[PDB]
Amino acid sequence: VVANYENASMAADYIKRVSNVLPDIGIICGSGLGKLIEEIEERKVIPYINIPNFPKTTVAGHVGNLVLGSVGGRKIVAMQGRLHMYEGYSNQEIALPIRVMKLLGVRVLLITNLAGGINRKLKSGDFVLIKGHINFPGLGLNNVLVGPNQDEFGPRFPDLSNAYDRLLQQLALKIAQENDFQDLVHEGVYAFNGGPTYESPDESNMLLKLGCDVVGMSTVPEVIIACHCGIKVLAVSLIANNSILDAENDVSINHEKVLAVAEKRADLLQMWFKEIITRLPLD
Amino acid sequence: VVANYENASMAADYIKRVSNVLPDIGIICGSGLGKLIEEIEERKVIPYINIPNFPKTTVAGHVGNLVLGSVGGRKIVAMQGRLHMYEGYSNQEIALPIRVMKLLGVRVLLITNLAGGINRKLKSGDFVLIKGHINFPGLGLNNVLVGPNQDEFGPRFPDLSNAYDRLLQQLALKIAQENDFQDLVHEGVYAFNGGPTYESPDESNMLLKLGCDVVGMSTVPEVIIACHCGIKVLAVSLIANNSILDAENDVSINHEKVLAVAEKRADLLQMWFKEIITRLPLD
Amino acid sequence: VVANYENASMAADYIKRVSNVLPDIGIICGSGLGKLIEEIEERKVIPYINIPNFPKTTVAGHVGNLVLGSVGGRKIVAMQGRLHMYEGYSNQEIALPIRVMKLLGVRVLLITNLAGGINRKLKSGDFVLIKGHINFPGLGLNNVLVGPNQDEFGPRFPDLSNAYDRLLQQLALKIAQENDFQDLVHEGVYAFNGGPTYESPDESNMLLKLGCDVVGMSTVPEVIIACHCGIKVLAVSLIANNSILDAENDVSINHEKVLAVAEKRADLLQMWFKEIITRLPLD
Ligand SMILES: Nc1ccn([C@@H]2O[C@H](CO)[C@@H](O)[C@H]2O)c(=O)n1
Ligand SMILES: Nc1ccn([C@@H]2O[C@H](CO)[C@@H](O)[C@H]2O)c(=O)n1
Ligand SMILES: Nc1ccn([C@@H]2O[C@H](CO)[C@@H](O)[C@H]2O)c(=O)n1
Repeated sequence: VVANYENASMAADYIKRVSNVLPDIGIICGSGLGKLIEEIEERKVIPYINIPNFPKTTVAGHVGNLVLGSVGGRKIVAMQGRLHMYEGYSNQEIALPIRVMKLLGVRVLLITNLAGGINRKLKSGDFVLIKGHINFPGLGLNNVLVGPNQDEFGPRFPDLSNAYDRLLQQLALKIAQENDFQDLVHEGVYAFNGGPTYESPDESNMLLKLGCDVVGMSTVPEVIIACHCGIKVLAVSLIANNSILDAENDVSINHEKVLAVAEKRADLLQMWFKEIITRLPLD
Repeated sequence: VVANYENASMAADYIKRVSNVLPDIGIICGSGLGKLIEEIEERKVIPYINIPNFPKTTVAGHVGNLVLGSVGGRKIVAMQGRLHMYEGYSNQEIALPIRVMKLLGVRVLLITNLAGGINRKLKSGDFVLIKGHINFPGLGLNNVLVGPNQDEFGPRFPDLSNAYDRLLQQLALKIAQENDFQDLVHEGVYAFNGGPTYESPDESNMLLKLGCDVVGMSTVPEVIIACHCGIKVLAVSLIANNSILDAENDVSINHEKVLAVAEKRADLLQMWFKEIITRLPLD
Repeated sequence: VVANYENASMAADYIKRVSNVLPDIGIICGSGLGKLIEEIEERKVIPYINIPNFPKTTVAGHVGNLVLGSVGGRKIVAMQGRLHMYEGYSNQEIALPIRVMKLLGVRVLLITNLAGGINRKLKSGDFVLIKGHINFPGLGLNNVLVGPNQDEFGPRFPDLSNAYDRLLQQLALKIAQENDFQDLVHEGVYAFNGGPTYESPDESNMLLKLGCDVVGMSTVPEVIIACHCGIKVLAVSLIANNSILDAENDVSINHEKVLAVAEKRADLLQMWFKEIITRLPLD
């Protein structure tokens, strides 16, 4: 199913008729970082499988819902259960939910992920406000926009110079200073590793020489689709580990360790993004 | 449709029977740089859609013709309307037109493109004679030759050490010196960004550290197919902007600016390539 | 055909019923390096085309057998005729033979390949014990594990920190010292170039700046599938040429030169791996 104007309108048509919510903000949350979706007030849970033209996720299994309601006085829509391209989802399957957000009226998309640290300043449990990226799939002919362009959403050749909104980064840092956890907050450049294998020790060393601060398996596809159709983005990485240190010490990585870091910071991040949503200037 | 010996012979069979032209030179021209195709003498325009086994381009739309005739006393064939891989065309769809050029008797292929400047010496409106490339899709398993090899056209493992003919670069520079615009002409290494998003500021910074002078979304696939079947290549980039400077100054890129640079240099480039065609030693 | 638990069990079911061999070691040999497969004692040759669910190789042609028998008192299984991803084989087609090895009881996989030298210390005819890799397809969303995970074989997110067994590298070096050819043996990092074009001169120069010692078109996919399902790996590159030197001197590469180097070292490598198999501690 192509992520075109007609198909995306058919999904939005069904969603408007079931929720009666016109969302202003969209959110996509990382592994173990979805507690905020459970506190959405006056919420309506819509399974992906019930929405026309939404991608099939029964092979991968696990949760897949669209949740609408209120947070901090603002109306929001949330993807519960993330679509990652290492699962095999196509360019069209990634793009359609974001373009449906657009047709519903979303103007700001907030994103969290788990990622590995490259910069020597990054420790486990730190946060990184993303100010740019290095898109290795995009350079290698696997950009999420490869294919015919859907002119109703954006141009054929998008410029990504301002994909990460400066004002949103400044607002997120300001709130961290008000609650005195700014010592955990950095900024940096995110490298998109297709996955699903973690970055190898020598791949980590190469990324250090290329000026990457952080590496992960998600986020960049959603950022490009949002920037294509004029949605502003804030993206925050939670550092699971420092891969450069782990290479020097021959320390392994695994998803259980990653989830444990997510649990250590889940409540702080939920408090953080709730204040961001409340203070957001909508554009 | 596979770009094999039989299918390519069937397209050449139809073209010979309609044009009565045996071309020696092939040309592929960049965006806004196609004026020379309009001055082809005793010309025959053959729409792609009429040629057996030629790829379907109705989804992307816009022009798609094969034009044959004379330039500077030489017989040439031109692709009017370029096939870019960010549109979604497959390896077989890119390869077939070049191999048809081979079966018609083409021995030299001339190429122009628009590209972003990385080297600090490059300014908007400059030209770069390409002497090598960095093929990020090729490294990432998206090489244009991925698939079964068509032995009638070339070997399984091609060497690209001499894909860009030294003598052609020297001839192109010589003509620029005769008309006193050699101050616009550089040489450098071309990085293949799959597209269709422009190179991000941090991607541009990485390319600077890797010794890339220029980055663009085309050309490398055609160069490899030509080198595979023994066709000599000259490739010239027109610099739309300096992406390293634009990152320092937070200046955006867009296709309208790119086309405006193409218009500023279109007539000079047409004059330049017409003299190249006229003086070419055919091999 | 998906490389899942059921399909792989059906291939192993057929193989057990035809060979009556329970192999402990698997081997995959590079171009021109397959002489050891001819000395397998009490051997049973099983064509790929006769094994249920094995990938179709009639388009590429050439040999495709599974060979079982004894070497050095140990029971082994060998792939005769390698599956390379530049031929167009899918992720599932690469993975199934290795997972069938797993279900037959393989605990150690030994691999040889031909590759180009980047490190200035490497000369034609040298050997490189691989201690890590840089997986350019994997970074670019063409990782061999892209797709749904097959939970019966391994986890969704594998760690590759110890994909190349330290003890096996130490054993291979020890045997080279016992026979006084340790002056030919190095260790280094392997870069995976998707192929099938050889690394370009400027691509070679980039790899030097990134800390790659060796570049080739194979091996990394098999290493990842083996590490996924808990099989230990030793991988050795035979250096066909030094691509950095060849760029400085404008010297070409071709498959005939590569095969000639393979013939120069074939008997030494066969003797080397036969002793490795004999001395292997099985785990
Ligand atoms: N180094 C890492 C570590 C974690 N992750 C993210 O967390 C999950 C896998 O641990 C996956 O959801 C993955 O996106 C990552 O991408 N890269
Ligand atoms: N930085 C740039 C700038 C331009 N281009 C080429 O020009 C058109 C898009 O502007 C496209 O046709 C594209 O090939 C490019 O590839 N890279
Ligand atoms: N520079 C090189 C040289 C050789 N090879 C390997 O050898 C065969 C092609 O020569 C192919 O089988 C290929 O794997 C390579 O991968 N890279």
